[PDB]
Amino acid sequence: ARHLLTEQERATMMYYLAQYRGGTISVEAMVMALFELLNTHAKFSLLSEVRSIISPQDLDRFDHLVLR
Amino acid sequence: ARHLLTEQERATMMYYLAQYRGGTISVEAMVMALFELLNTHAKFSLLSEVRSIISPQDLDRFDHLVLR
Repeated sequence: ARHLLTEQERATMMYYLAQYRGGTISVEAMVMALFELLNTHAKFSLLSEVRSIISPQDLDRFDHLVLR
Repeated sequence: ARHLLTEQERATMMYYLAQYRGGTISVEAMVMALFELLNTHAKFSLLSEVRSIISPQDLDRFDHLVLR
């Protein structure tokens, strides 16, 4: 599950690192793409893991804050 | 090394989750603190791991973009 999530994001990181090392994208473009990727990982871990210990009356507030 | 980094951040996450579940902090305050924590983890992984495959002429540009 999480390892399959990790593998998909590492394959995406590698796609951007390869474009960078191949000289098709700039270092700035590459760093911004990695940050976008890591931000999606952060939001997804909060929704799939941290959410489990949130009190039921706060579940709606938590989901909107995490996604927005 | 990385496991000692992981343990320190998990102890910080637990501090905020405990304050939340104890009712001392709001769900919003807790989510914003977790996001700050995860953002520092993202920036630190880019500087300690991704940096290793950056071309030497881009190392200065990479460090400033990651930190700023």
